[PDB]
Amino acid sequence: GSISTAVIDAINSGATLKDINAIPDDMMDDIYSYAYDFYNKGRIEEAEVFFRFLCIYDFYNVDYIMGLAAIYQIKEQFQQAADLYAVAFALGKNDYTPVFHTGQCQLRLKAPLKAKECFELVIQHSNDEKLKIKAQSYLDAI
Amino acid sequence: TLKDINAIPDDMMDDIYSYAYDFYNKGRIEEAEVFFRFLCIYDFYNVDYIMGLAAIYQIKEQFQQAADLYAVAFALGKNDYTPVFHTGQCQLRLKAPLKAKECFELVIQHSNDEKLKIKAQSYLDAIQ
Ligand SMILES: C[C@H]1CC[C@H](NC(=O)Cn2ccnc2)CC1
Ligand SMILES: [Cl-]
Ligand SMILES: [Mg+2]
Repeated sequence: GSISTAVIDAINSGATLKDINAIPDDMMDDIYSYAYDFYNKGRIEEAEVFFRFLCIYDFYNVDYIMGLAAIYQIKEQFQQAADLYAVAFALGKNDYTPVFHTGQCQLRLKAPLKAKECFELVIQHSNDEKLKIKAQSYLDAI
Repeated sequence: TLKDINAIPDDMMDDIYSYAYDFYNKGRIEEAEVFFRFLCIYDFYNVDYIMGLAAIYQIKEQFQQAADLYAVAFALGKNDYTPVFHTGQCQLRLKAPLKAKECFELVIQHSNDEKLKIKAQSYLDAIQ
């Protein structure tokens, strides 16, 4: 998957497509919009291909990662989703939305203490009051 | 992966990991790099193998390459802010002090590792 690609790229230390600016920013924006067009019309398999394409090109992009993580979560590929959410959080450290979704994934993966830690972090650190309510509703259940 | 099919026994993998750090500790960086690349080929998902390779890139002053791997290492760990701390160090060297500050702040806010938190704070004190 997208993480494997990122690690293989890092091990080999060869020139990537991003290194040579093979795809312009505006074209990447277009592909991203097309990815969401597919997603919004329920063409999830095509959206997944498009988000995988984007993440091969530019793995270290929070919005690309978030798109793909959303797909894996819908498909109940919870571990894969949780992993990408954690990448997304790391690169965009100020948004607790990926931490909240990691919590949901962890609960489904039968790791309630890990999920609790996620929801607690949202409550402690997020300024998103609506997200905090959602996190608390999960904490109440666990 | 090669780990998925248990291509090399667990005890041998432990030995190779120890040998990788033996090279690293003795400043045999080129050999440590080969060994950590080997380990990361065998198991791309292993947080400690990724952390070892990232440490090599950081020592070799390939700071962005190190930062990238640290981000992967954090993501797969979900339990360890050590890679976020080292990302902070990389960012300072990459002349991105606000990004570094965000890294060290995250360590202070989230980590339960008291020794790591002291190290992160000492960097925050220095950032202008
Ligand atoms: C994206 C998520 C970010 C938050 C992560 N949880 C924790 O930081 C909990 N923890 C464990 C040890 N010290 C703190 C889980 C992933
Ligand atoms: Cl900066
Ligand atoms: Mg608050």
